[PDB]
Amino acid sequence: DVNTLTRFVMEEGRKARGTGELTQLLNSLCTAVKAISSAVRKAGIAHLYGIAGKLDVLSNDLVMNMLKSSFATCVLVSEEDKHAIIVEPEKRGKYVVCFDPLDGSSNIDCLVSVGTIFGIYRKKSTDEPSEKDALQPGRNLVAAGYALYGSATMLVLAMDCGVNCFMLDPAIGEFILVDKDVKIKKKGKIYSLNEGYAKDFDPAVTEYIQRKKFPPDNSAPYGARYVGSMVADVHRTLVYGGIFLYPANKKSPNGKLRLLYECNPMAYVMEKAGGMATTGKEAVLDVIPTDIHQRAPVILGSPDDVLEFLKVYEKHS
Amino acid sequence: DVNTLTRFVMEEGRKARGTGELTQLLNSLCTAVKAISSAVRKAGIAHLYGIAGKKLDVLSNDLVMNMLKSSFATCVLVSEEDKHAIIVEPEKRGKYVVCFDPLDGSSNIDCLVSVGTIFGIYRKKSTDEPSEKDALQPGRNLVAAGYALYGSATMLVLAMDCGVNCFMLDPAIGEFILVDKDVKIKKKGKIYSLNEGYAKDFDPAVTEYIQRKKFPPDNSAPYGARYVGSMVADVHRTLVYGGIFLYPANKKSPNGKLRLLYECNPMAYVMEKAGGMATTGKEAVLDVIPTDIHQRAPVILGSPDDVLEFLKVYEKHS
Amino acid sequence: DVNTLTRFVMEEGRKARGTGELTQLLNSLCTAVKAISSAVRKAGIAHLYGIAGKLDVLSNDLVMNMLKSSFATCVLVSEEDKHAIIVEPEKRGKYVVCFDPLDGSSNIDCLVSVGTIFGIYRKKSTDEPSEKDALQPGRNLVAAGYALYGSATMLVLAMDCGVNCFMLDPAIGEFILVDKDVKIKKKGKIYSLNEGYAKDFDPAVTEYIQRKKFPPDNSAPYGARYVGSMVADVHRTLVYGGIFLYPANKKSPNGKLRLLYECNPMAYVMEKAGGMATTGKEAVLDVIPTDIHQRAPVILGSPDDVLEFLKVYEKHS
Amino acid sequence: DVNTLTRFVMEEGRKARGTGELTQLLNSLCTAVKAISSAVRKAGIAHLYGIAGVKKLDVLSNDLVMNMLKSSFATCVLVSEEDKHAIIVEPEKRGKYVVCFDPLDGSSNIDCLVSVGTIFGIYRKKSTDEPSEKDALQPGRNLVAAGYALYGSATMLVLAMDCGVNCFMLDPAIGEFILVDKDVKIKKKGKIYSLNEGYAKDFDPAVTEYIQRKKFPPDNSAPYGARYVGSMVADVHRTLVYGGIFLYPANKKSPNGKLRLLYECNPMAYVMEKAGGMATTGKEAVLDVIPTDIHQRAPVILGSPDDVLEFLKVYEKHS
Ligand SMILES: O=C(NCCCCCCNC(=O)NS(=O)(=O)c1cccc(Cl)c1)NS(=O)(=O)c1cccc(Cl)c1
Ligand SMILES: O=C(NCCCCCCNC(=O)NS(=O)(=O)c1cccc(Cl)c1)NS(=O)(=O)c1cccc(Cl)c1
Repeated sequence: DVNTLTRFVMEEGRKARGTGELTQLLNSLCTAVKAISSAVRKAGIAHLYGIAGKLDVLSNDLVMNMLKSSFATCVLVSEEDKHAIIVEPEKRGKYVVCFDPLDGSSNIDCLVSVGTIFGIYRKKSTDEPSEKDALQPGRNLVAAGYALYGSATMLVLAMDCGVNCFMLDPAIGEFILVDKDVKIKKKGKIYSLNEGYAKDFDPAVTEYIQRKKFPPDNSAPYGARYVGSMVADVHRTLVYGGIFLYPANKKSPNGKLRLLYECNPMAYVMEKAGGMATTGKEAVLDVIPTDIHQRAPVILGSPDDVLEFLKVYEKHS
Repeated sequence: DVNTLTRFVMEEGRKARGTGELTQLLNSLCTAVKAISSAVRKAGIAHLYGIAGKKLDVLSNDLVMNMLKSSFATCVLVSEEDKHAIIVEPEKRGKYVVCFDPLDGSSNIDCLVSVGTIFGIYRKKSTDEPSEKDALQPGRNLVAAGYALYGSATMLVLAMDCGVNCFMLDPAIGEFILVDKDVKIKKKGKIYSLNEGYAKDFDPAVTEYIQRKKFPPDNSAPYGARYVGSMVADVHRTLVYGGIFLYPANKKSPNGKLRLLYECNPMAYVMEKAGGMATTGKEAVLDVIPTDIHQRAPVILGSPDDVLEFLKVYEKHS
Repeated sequence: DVNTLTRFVMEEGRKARGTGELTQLLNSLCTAVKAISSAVRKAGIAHLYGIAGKLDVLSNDLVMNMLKSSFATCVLVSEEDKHAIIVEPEKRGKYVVCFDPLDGSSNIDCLVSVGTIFGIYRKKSTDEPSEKDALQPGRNLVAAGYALYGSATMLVLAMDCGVNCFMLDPAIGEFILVDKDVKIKKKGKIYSLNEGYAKDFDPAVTEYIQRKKFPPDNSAPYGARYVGSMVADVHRTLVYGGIFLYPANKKSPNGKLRLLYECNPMAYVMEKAGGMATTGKEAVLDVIPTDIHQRAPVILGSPDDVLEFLKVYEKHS
Repeated sequence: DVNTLTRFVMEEGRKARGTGELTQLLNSLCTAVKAISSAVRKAGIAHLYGIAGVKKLDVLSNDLVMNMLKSSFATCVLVSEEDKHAIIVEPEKRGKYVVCFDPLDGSSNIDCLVSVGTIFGIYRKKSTDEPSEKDALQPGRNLVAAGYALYGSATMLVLAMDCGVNCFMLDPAIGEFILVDKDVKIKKKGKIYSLNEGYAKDFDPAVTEYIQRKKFPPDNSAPYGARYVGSMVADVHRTLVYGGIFLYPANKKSPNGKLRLLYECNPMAYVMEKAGGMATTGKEAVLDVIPTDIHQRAPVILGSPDDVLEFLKVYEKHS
């Protein structure tokens, strides 16, 4: 049977005998993603260039507005907003959403792949909503994922039931379930990080990357890929296996990527897909944040690859 | 004034007082590229998954082949997808030779990586009956070349004698909009792009040059690295931001990995028209004389200062 | 606040504290309509004409398949199928759907507006489902409406809460609520019927048409519009007011339009918008059908206009 | 072999060995029409309704056609339904063609999603004088090309030139007009008649009698069916495909009809005649009226020749 995102979420909600509030949220997000995809593909650009006589801000506006108007959210954290957004009372629901509306867009001039990342939490306390309701560890995630605006548009949705991949059919604006309950390879053959900053690498990073290019044994060296857009790199890691690194070093002891709307949703997708995601010192999903915009180093991907990195990492402890 | 692909090519053609034959070819290519873009974005995929109860690389080849054949402007067609050159049937024969990779990078499209179309256009040089040899011309002879990038958006980069022009596809109306005119690459970039996974097979010149980017001898800032692994995306980034792109030979590919006829030459021609460079290490890509339509070439291309810096390291190693 | 079809139906379902089975039906139907619209607009026509080297059947297949896979239906009545389709037990739900997948398509060669018409009944008994479960009067409808594929694509959905009109935004494949709680004008200035059958008209129809061209009260004559596609004519009637007539003639002594999947849903929509729909002798919605494909004469539209027809009809006994 | 509007126009131009200036015109027009179609289909309407936190379609359509034609470098004088005066193209953009167009005919009723369309007529500038309104005051006989885009269940561009009438279907997936009907000809006789019968009390006596013959045929033939969309492009296009007759005739209250000669009547008459049909005012061929005002009206009766002939015979019967 053909299965859409709308039908999938609705069928999971009836299975779980829920009220439908999470389904209203995910439906709203899905609508926002189709609008971002349409703008990312430059629909209407002819009207900008005079046929009849910013993108990350629009994406933020689409996500913020679809989420607020879903009546399912109370606190919204965006990479684009300095403070947490508090949903007005008449629209308040029980969920906290952290999102990067258009991750990687700083390089969209080269039409590089871009994406939207989101993580959904349940509001934990009965207190008035505030920034603190978004300061939960990734362990508490209800749902997380990303939309990849790549050669095609794909939404990856991770929940307790696993990870599911929905392809956007632009002809009809429907997300078609094309990969059910996806699992990452136990071990990959690709590593992904920016080697241009090699001189600032932690010694453990230097050694682990050196083993990937010059394996001690007779196995094939890994291939290298680094798109520079986290959603693109993580998705390839999910599909092909391997390891993605943005680790800590002395000049950036906390990594560079952000915990709430980059690392945690990707770590959560990875763990639901049978992968791993660590900072080097602990699982990403176990970091308890103190700032909505705090940074986290992240090493994620195939479990065997991530375990091997941690082995090199403790060696240098 | 708004400018489209269809308007731009027609206006260059009237300037040159041509017959319109190259415009008919380029229109056909443009139409095929919009069909490929539409398919690459998975329009109609719901019907594939049973909403009512051909691999993409094969479809893309078919779109280019058929639009080019029926354009009446071509006589010989070389595609990455076909072992032998395609000879256009007599009644449809025109004067141009086209080498193209219909869906470059498609082997990894499962991860939705950017993919692209690359093309190079030659005038058939000899009066012999059309054959594979008509496509064995050095890149210096190119009439026009470029690529379509199916990335976050779909962009056609078209290079001719008049320079490099970038057209953005407006999906809402199926029109290519001129968005960057007479494009020029930076004299020097800050990004280097290659698969460092083959570091154990790198020739000493490549090894030293990469060492200079991460550990600059002059205590300037190291370059950033990017590598999509899809040639059109990496070359286009190099064009837009500057820098250097390397795909040198390795043990698995002693004559390089990339193809001369429908990957290296068109990108080399786009780069040289954009004030960039493209070398194999020993000579300009555009100066290689091909002997086999599918032959491979090592390629280093991008900002002139960076490529010259590589060549100086290359000369240091004899 | 922006509102979609999916958001609207879901929030009405939560208001009613229903199981969600009707929402899955409408979601399925909405997906079918976007697919028909894209096909009606000739998306992909280039591939038919050889770029790389029946429409009424497709529409039926899309509706049949989306309704079956919603798990909400048990009996399906279509203009394209002689007998009712009985949903197989594993996909069986509680709703009975009568639909015209592509009304007006016999003249689609001239690109006339076409549409999809649907009526939704709840199955009443615990007997095994059969054709007779579709033999209910229009009074029993739970929901009804139509999709109009005209200059743009619009879904008009009628339920107990009223009529709501959603415009399809093709850029994102979303139905946007653009007209809430629609009500038809008390009286219009347009009458709509095939005057080519004037030689076969009942005397009351003959007199009523004379009144539109030669008004007894010295008011301005009505204009005439007749697209020949029922969804196009009825929707104009809804938007501008007036009256639409398909009365009996010699080739169609019981009228031509079908009661179950043309007359009843339009009659239900009109009554929910404050209009009327009659056969001349009784309300359309009160006819008890004995055949899934049986015909009905139908006069519908603005109440004052239809009441004026009933006045002329009553004059002729 | 698949054929698009872009290939078809380029192939006819090379045959005719033209400079390509008309091809640039038609290409610009085609681009304007795809933008109109996209807007008419309500692409982006979600942004009007607040999805992220604005001219009528007839104003935008006029803006699209004007700008694409101006910037084609192929036009000098432009006549639009939306402008009282003709537009004189600035010198640096000036070409040799005069275009009369209705940017979105039928749009006053677009609230009900009725079919709408764009109609155009293209002339060569005749005189060596500085371009002015006078250059659009040519009879329909002088048309180089004419046609319409129908935004109906699908979008179709009907392009008529000396070589005949060709129908191109718009494929939205790729924004290409695909040639689907070559060198189309209308039926010799149809079975549909098309006019607003609500104004019957104002009908000319010939119109009353001819419509009476369609509903009550004297010779025991079948009565005609009636269709009236109220949007001219839809009614004419149905007339072209199915045959029959379309009437917007003169009456006592409107001695010149209601439709406009320059950008509505002439192009439909030109399409009809290239398709082997007819179009008359009752008194002469539409294409033979010599206009004196760019916005002047003309009565039009068009469609299958036999149906039009039967109309003219009844019209002549009434002196
Ligand atoms: O629609 C109806 N009711 C609203 C839907 C109720 C819940 C159904 C599904 N549950 C759910 O989604 N739960 S959850 O928490 O979001 C969740 C939980 C876990 C994972 C996920 Cl992914 C989501 N009723 S009705 O009869 O159809 C009706 C009645 C009148 C008018 C209409 Cl128009 C329709
Ligand atoms: O169309 C017409 N003629 C055909 C077009 C002539 C070519 C004009 C432009 N030349 C050109 O593009 N040359 S080139 O070699 O391809 C070249 C050269 C250099 C760079 C590039 Cl990019 C391309 N005539 S017409 O009056 O419009 C006409 C007449 C009858 C019916 C119609 Cl429908 C239209």
